[PDB]
Amino acid sequence: SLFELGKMILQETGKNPAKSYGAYGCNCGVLGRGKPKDATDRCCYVHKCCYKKLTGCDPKKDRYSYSWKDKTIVCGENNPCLKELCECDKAVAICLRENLGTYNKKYRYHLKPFCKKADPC
Amino acid sequence: SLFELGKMILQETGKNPAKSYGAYGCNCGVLGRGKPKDATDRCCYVHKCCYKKLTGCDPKKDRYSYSWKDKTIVCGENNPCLKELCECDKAVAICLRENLGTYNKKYRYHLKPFCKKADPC
Ligand SMILES: [Li+]
Repeated sequence: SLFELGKMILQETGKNPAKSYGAYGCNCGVLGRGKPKDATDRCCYVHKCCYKKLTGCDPKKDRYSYSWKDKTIVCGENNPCLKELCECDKAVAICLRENLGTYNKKYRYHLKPFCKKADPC
Repeated sequence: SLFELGKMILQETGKNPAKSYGAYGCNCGVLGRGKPKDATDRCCYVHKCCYKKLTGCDPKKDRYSYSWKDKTIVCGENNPCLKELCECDKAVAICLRENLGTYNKKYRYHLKPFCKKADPC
């Protein structure tokens, strides 16, 4: 769910997930996908595609378990859809952290700017 | 769309929407709902619950017409969804203005992963 996602983002990146990734480039946020603007944006693209692959479980609503043991995210067994959901979110948290070096606040928006069409997932 | 909403917030509250409310508390902005921190946040909770009742239009993307007449938001859509959407937005802008008295600037970029579970709408 958004809950786990937001938390994982904060645990990995150390950044306020809404503030840093709630409206960033073409893919981080709640405005679907678009041609990634940079590596961080690109994490969000893969994440949104990760979500498309899920079957049945609700990526926004459905809670799942993960542990943060040794400051690494391990997705709990869950059921397959929830485990995969979790893996999607873990992936994007990790990728965002990984790409903090090129994170660029100029891609943050209030209203979403220009985004060419993303490739189909 | 976020454009009309933000315009309304500005008109009602006289504050930059993105800054003041774009990430406020547990409900204003991107992390879905959490338990409202305060009255401002609870406006945003109600707003999100309002958006849930909308059939067949998109709050994030869909433009709609409204007028600001004698400093009053007046929704002007023929389209039943866009009219209802407009009303959700008007309602939050008015609410935000109404609770400017308790606006807690420390919630402005509240860390949403701290939020407790929201009650259902
Ligand atoms: Li009114």
